[PDB]
Amino acid sequence: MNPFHELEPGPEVPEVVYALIEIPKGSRNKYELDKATGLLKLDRVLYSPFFYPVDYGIIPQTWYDDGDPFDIMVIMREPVYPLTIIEARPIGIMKMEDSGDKDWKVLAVPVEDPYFNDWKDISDVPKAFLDEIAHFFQRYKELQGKTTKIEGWGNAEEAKREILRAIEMYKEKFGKEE
Amino acid sequence: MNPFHELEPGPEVPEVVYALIEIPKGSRNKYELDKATGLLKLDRVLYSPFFYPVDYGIIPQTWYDDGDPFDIMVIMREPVYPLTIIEARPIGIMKMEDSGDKDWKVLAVPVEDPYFNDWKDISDVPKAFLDEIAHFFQRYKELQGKTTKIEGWGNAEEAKREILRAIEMYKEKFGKEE
Amino acid sequence: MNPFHELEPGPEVPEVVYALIEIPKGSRNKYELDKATGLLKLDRVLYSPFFYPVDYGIIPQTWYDDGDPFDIMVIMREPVYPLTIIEARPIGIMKMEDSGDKDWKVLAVPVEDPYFNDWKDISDVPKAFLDEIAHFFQRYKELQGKTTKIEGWGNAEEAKREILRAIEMYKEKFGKEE
Amino acid sequence: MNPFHELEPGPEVPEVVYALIEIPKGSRNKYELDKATGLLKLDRVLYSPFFYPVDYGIIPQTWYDDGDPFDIMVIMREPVYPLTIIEARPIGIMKMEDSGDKDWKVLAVPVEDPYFNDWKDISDVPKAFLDEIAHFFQRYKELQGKTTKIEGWGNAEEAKREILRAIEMYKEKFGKEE
Amino acid sequence: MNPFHELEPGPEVPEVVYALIEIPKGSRNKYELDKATGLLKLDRVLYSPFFYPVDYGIIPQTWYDDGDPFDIMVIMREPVYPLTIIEARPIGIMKMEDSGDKDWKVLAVPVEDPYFNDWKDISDVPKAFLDEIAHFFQRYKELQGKTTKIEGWGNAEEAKREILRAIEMYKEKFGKEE
Amino acid sequence: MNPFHELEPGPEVPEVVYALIEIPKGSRNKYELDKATGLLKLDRVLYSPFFYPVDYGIIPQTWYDDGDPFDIMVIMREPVYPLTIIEARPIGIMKMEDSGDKDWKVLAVPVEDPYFNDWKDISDVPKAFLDEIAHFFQRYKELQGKTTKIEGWGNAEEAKREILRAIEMYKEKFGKEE
Ligand SMILES: [Cl-]
Ligand SMILES: [Cl-]
Ligand SMILES: [Cl-]
Ligand SMILES: [Cl-]
Ligand SMILES: [Cl-]
Ligand SMILES: [Cl-]
Ligand SMILES: [Mg+2]
Ligand SMILES: [Mg+2]
Ligand SMILES: [Mg+2]
Ligand SMILES: [Mg+2]
Ligand SMILES: [Mg+2]
Ligand SMILES: [Mg+2]
Ligand SMILES: [Mg+2]
Ligand SMILES: [Mg+2]
Ligand SMILES: [Mg+2]
Ligand SMILES: [Mg+2]
Ligand SMILES: [Mg+2]
Ligand SMILES: [Mg+2]
Ligand SMILES: [Mg+2]
Ligand SMILES: [Mg+2]
Ligand SMILES: [Mg+2]
Ligand SMILES: [Mg+2]
Ligand SMILES: [Mg+2]
Ligand SMILES: [Mg+2]
Ligand SMILES: [Mg+2]
Ligand SMILES: [Mg+2]
Ligand SMILES: [Mg+2]
Ligand SMILES: [Mg+2]
Ligand SMILES: [Mg+2]
Ligand SMILES: [Mg+2]
Repeated sequence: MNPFHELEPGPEVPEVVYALIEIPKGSRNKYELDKATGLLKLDRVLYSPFFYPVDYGIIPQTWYDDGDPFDIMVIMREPVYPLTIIEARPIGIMKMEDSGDKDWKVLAVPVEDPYFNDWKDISDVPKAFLDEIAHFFQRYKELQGKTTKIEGWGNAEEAKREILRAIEMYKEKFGKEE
Repeated sequence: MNPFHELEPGPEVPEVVYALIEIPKGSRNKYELDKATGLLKLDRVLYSPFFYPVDYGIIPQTWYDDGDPFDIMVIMREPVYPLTIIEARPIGIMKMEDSGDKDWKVLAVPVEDPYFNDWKDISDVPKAFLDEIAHFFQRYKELQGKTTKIEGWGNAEEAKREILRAIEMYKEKFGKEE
Repeated sequence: MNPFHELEPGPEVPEVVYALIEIPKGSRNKYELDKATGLLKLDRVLYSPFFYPVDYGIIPQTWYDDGDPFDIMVIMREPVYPLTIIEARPIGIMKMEDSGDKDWKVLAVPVEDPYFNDWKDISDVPKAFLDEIAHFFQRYKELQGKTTKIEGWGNAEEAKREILRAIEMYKEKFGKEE
Repeated sequence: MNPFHELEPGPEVPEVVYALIEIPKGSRNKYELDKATGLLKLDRVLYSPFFYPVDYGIIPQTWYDDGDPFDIMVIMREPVYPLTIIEARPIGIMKMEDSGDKDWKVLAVPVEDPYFNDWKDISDVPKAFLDEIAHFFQRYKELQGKTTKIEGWGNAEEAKREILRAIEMYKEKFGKEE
Repeated sequence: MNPFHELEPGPEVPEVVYALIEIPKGSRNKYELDKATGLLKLDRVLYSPFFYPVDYGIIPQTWYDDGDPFDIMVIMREPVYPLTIIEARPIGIMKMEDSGDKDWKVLAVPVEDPYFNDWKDISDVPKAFLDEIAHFFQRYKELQGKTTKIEGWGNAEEAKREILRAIEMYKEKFGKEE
Repeated sequence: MNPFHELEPGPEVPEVVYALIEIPKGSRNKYELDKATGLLKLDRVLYSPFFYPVDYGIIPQTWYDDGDPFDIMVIMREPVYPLTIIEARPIGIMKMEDSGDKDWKVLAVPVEDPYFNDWKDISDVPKAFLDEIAHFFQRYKELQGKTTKIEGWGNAEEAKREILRAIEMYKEKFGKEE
């Protein structure tokens, strides 16, 4: 079953969502789910020797301003394999514009890693880690000649509100589309 | 096609079965196949810095007392990726109770690694390796507060008999269920 | 969707094809797509301590003389995961006979790694790298007692012509078959 | 120069010490510095499929009740190679008895990873992480038949006091010894 | 023996030098040789999720404007371990200022990897690879608040001339110093 | 201290020797100890996509017909780092001629991995594993144009006798040499 159309957004939306991981932490290959088929696809190789600082993917049954599912970043100690489902607790949101599109990204922790039990909001994350994530998104497209802008971070409530918006964007798109 | 409902238990049951691997040797992440969809899911992160000592997964079209497919452990030199099918020869069985449920696990070797050609029964395995596997299952849930009990090991015949039982448990469950 | 029947051979055949990777560079496990189901399967473990020198897989909706999809070798800096789709530019072809069957293999580079932007034909590849690939295929089955013969390399035009042949072999097989 | 006799305990003892790492996080091999020569030696392979949860090593020019240098555990995101020096800030201490010997171990963070800038005492560490470390030391020798006892954790002051003791134990031993 | 004072700069200076690697390609940890002792030391963890794109280290018995040995970058397919000696052929030089100091870095290939046999000058390197290296050095200190400037690349002759300068800087420093 | 001149051949020669590992299992880089300095050096990159099937190194204070220390192969489950000392039990010997020189290699197991407790002679090793090792040494230099010949395997007694010969070759060489 298609993990973008056929998985729900989460088991307890918006406090607990499913993250479908595309890119394990540590990868330079920018994988994306193929919308037509369900398979993992190489979108491109990053043009700089940078690596994704988080397990990176989508919330199923969401849509967003960049014409793709809403993006989620899960902090995993051991990275997962692509196309793994993680039950994830949103704790904040990175406010990014990407090539002119709103392209904000939920920051979340795995519900079922007790290391993160006390991580509940954006203030629980080491400041240098938030900075490292923002800096990656600030610079990783510089050699492609594409502009990104990072505004800062929102808290868990702002993240949850954005998840609800993205869920409605999917309904609107694929009530008529798929 | 669903690798739990749509793969057969094996090509020459019970002497050769299919193992659908969920967890590569060396992982601390406890992946499981999602029964509803077919996708890999993070069930939890082990609560201790322990790693699966075997490639760990299921026999398709089986069921078992813990309310999930029957568990199989494949000794792979190079671990496989999750959701890989391995043709596996049962050589023994670990007798485990897990949280009060019978939860025995086949020990098997890959048919198509010649390293293991002479591994045919539980006496062919290094004793310290059997001990390491049992000890993992004895201790890996201690910080979750869940009880496990390891009784010892059975031989290849006992493993094969248990495979036949698990195959019938699936028929009984999913002749009415799925 | 089945990535062998349900993916097209490519977006701009034969100059740009899809490669569906089975084996990441660096693996000793010989994975293959299961034709019946779509899942990754362990075909065998190489009998020697050799590793695939390329990301290795198939072109979807192709067939070939060895009774399987046409083989493609993609030069990836960071290997991909099995069952990843790569948009690939053919640059040459390895002329191999395998156990008596024609079993030539496209050599390609990822379109979306700028490292390879100037790799367009077989003369762009380091000679020692072509030699390493040929030598692997020359020797990797010696302990299985199976014969392989490597004739040399063809250029990108010869590769493209062979892709068109393999695409027609699939139509012929699965217009009546699947 | 010998990194046990010829490195000082630290640049600002006891608030900043040198950790000479023997074992990278994730290893099952229990490496130790060879006291006679300075080289890394395999002391043993852990008897269970457990891995060191921390970068593990010694403080130079220390001695301790188990007849070896005082042990230190450094929390590194990317593990270091054996025999690497890390400038480390003690934040707490694990109170362990090992085979009847006092064998407490400093817990420290790297001074020069900004991720850890706000980690200054034992209360800054996720509780589940302290539990995972203690559990490892509680169980990792069970198959060797050797007893360990973990009493709990002390704070950074208690750790610093123990570092000063271990430094004096070295002076006493190797004022007459080496 | 100290691999900075006791190794020569090379076997056929300046056409073939020794590179003493500190940092394997793919590392985020910035290791440096400890000048006082000879041991590997963690200088810092990069503040961004970037990795060294090359095997990175020093030419022995050199000195440079940043108060440390002259830097060399070796293109290794399989990264080496820290403190490994590589016989390296200079092919070009990255013109970098680092925090106000001249801090140029030789780009070299291993003499004894035949993959690189035809890499002899800066024009032999893929343009995107030179860009990736420069971009790393342009951005990797942005979160430390330290300025770097990359001027571009020089050819193999310019690299060789700079090696000869750095060799004389060591003689001048350590004819009086060490 | 130099781990070739300053380590003894073993603690209980010839039944237990020291192996000083140069090459971890899985490496394509052929590292060797530098005789002049003690440091690890890249001797060459293998010309084929083959990997060392064993942890590979030397017995200290030995010499041999190829003008270097006597070679030893240690079967490690988790490979060690270069320049690690392993206490090793010889179980057999590979009879190799390399470029015209006798170049036999001890096969050994780690004393302190209980997995190998019952491995005491060449008959204890899986036949396919001996074949894989021999095949590697048969083929790995084919692209260098250098001849190797593998005669077969000797048992543990023959290995032990060869260790005693190699120890005397060192005395003869470095009673006058070093
Ligand atoms: Cl992205
Ligand atoms: Cl389990
Ligand atoms: Cl193949
Ligand atoms: Cl320990
Ligand atoms: Cl640098
Ligand atoms: Cl060799
Ligand atoms: Mg995108
Ligand atoms: Mg996205
Ligand atoms: Mg975007
Ligand atoms: Mg997006
Ligand atoms: Mg379960
Ligand atoms: Mg299970
Ligand atoms: Mg269970
Ligand atoms: Mg179970
Ligand atoms: Mg095949
Ligand atoms: Mg094929
Ligand atoms: Mg073939
Ligand atoms: Mg084929
Ligand atoms: Mg000890
Ligand atoms: Mg210790
Ligand atoms: Mg101890
Ligand atoms: Mg101790
Ligand atoms: Mg520096
Ligand atoms: Mg430097
Ligand atoms: Mg600098
Ligand atoms: Mg510098
Ligand atoms: Mg040699
Ligand atoms: Mg040797
Ligand atoms: Mg040799
Ligand atoms: Mg030799």
